Amino acid sequence: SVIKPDMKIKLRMEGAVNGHPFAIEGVGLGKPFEGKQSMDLKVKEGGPLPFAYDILTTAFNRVFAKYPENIVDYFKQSFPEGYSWERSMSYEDGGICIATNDITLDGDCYIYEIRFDGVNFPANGPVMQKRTVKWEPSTEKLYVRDGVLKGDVNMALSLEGGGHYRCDFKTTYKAKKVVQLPDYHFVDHHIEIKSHDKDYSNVNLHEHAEAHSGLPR
Amino acid sequence: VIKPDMKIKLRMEGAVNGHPFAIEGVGLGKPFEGKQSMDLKVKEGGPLPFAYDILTTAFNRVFAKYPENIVDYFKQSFPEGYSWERSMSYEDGGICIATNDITLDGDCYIYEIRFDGVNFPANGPVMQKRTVKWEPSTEKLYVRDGVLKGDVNMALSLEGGGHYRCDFKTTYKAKKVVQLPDYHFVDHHIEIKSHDKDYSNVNLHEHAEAHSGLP
Amino acid sequence: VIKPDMKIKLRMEGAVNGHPFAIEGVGLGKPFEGKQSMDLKVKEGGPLPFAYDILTTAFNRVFAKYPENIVDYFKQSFPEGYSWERSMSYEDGGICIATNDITLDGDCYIYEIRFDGVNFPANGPVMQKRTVKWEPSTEKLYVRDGVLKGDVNMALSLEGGGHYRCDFKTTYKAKKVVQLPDYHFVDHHIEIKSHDKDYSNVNLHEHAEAHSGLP
Amino acid sequence: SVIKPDMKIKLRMEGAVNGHPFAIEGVGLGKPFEGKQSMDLKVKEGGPLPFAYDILTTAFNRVFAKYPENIVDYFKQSFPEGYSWERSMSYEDGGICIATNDITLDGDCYIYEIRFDGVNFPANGPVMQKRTVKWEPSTEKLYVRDGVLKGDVNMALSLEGGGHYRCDFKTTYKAKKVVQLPDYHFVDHHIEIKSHDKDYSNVNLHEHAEAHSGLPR
Repeated sequence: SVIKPDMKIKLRMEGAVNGHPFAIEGVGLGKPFEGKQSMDLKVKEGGPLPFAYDILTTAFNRVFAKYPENIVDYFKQSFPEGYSWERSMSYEDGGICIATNDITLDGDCYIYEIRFDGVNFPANGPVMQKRTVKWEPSTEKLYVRDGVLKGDVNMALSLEGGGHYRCDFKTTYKAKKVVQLPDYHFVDHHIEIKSHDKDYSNVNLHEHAEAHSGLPR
Repeated sequence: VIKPDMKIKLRMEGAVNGHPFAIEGVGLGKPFEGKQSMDLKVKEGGPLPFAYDILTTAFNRVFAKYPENIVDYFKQSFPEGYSWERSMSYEDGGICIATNDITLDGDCYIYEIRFDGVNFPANGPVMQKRTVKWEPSTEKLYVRDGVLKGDVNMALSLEGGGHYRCDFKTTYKAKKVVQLPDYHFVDHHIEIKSHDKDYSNVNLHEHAEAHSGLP
Repeated sequence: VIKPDMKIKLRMEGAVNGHPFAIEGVGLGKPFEGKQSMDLKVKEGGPLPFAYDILTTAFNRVFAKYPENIVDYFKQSFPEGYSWERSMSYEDGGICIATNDITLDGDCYIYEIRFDGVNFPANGPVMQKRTVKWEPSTEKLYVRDGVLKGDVNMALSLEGGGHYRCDFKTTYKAKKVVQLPDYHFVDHHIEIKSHDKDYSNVNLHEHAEAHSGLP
Repeated sequence: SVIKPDMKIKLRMEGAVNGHPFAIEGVGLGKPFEGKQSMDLKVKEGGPLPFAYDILTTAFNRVFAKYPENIVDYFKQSFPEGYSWERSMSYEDGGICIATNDITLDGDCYIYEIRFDGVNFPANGPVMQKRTVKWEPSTEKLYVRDGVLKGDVNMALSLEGGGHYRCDFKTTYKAKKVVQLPDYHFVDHHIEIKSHDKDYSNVNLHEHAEAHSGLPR
């Protein structure tokens, strides 16, 4: 439809962590039906970021997930109008981020307007001390609630010198028009920073995602 | 630098469920009486589509009556000032976080506030504007990592009865080294004294007093 | 059926991290003064391998001084009595839940208590016995679904400084229809007044008073 | 080793929900390497259960999960000594259960001693009103913490007449001897009540579970 095998992405994120503001812009491309995407991100304000870049990366579109034909695709159906999402990310040490993304479509380019805010990260914690390595792969659980789509996922950051730092995501996705609602399902994800410069002013980010129905029977 | 009568000026920028807004306010308070009041005007995003009550505690613990026997982290922090960060986790999964950077210009406190909220259910009391007021509360304050924490069980009274619970966790950070208090309490009571129909204009009042709980 | 001096008898059975134990206790209290005390003996599973403090608030809100202007859900509930259920969620992921079924025999309250806790980290303050005492607290009470709820931000003082936070959520259920109170508070202060080396024997005291917060 | 392709199971659970005590016994069999098991459960005390049987079912052994050779199997290694687990199950309406299981091995029979306790379930909620249909399939996230094994999972109960009732599990698994510790990994699960009589005094329960490493790259 309005969706093509190769799509472009443009974004601006504005935000703050522990009261310190920053802004990031990004350009990328993705393959909606392969569930793969990548982009280049540049910090424009507030650099160099004094916190772990990893907390931001999942804020940078479930349109980029490979949906089998037997699972309703809330996201691909929502276009050209698009959809928005809201997310809380609650870290096990009391750090908490919340983010929004309003996703629109211009030609073959998705446009993100993102807001990201985080508070209560301990000064000596892995986020403020930049001790994170990457997010582990994950499996998001998606279900309908109040006529919109919810997605929850147990996330974990691998830490420098071993161990994990846990975060629970609760996302609400809201199509901008009426679409068919899916049954309970899953999306496996794996997000990776493929490259970055020393202070993360420049980051090349990649994600691979595939929908499924879990173990049979 | 702390006078019995002080002025207040603030600007809040924020968003609730992705919907941006901005509010400015002017007020006065009596730091030693633990009382303050202000007038707030919505400047952008009005008429606000969510319960104004969720915003009100974001609109300064310097306005709390501290007894002599309890260290006052807040009054000590001036003229440099202090900042706070707050999570406000509601029982239905709605969640707000806010920050306030507080500085002092003459006899006027200046607030720069950011407020963000997500995951409020469309049929919940916040988006449906079914709140009446916050109940009075007692905040529990304790030192952690060289800064001051304050946690409080909050409750909104609901139209036609019952309550809607919210857990506050605040971190307060003096901009200079100050003496740190022992575990203590602050009783609060915040009230919208008047407002126009869609809350474009709101007169807000708070009264707060520190104590050490049961002997 | 409520006398100025009342007796108490209890048995608690429980487990912490899969390790079972049992404790019995005898005491006396003054319902109208909001004071009580008791002596507790570990009968099984001793010496307890976890901080005794996590148990103590499980060991009756009838022992709270209620002003005339606040409905007393608890004193009304007798002679039939009431039960409570409680979750106690600690900041490091440790979590306890407890129940108490309270009946009255003559001038003696009888408690049947179940206490269970899991997920306490081996190097955390509970398994390492690094707690000193609970701080005083203010519980917030409100009606929900025709029964009484009580939530409280609790904190344990830690050996060598700092605090370890726990969130209590309690549901109280009268065994007969009683008049329901308006939103209110109960201040608390619980203290182990004495104990032997491994807490096989503990003398415990609590003082509690209801109020309506800042006017 | 001490583990065979076909193993037996015996259990006793004692517990309480909202202060009301009950007890359940069970006999079953499982295939550790196929990640499949089934059992028959009988309520012995406190019947007929006045709450949704579904809240109990996951308390009724990760030995019954198919582990690939490239993922360390904490559970199979822990025998013959065995291991224990502790679990909190936090429901979105404030209901909360916690359970323990001490698992030992006698011959070719696992023996469970289970404790289950739940409180704060609303009188008009799906648990006390018995409005649950089944658990959805799930993906548990497993990671090492403090030299033992953690497993967290986003769970959901399908509800009578549509929608879902969410529960977050946090489990700690503790081998009774030193074993090799795994890297971060996943276990897909699907638990099902295959049959039951009217008041659930008798229940035939089945689970299928398989370990994996999530999306590649």
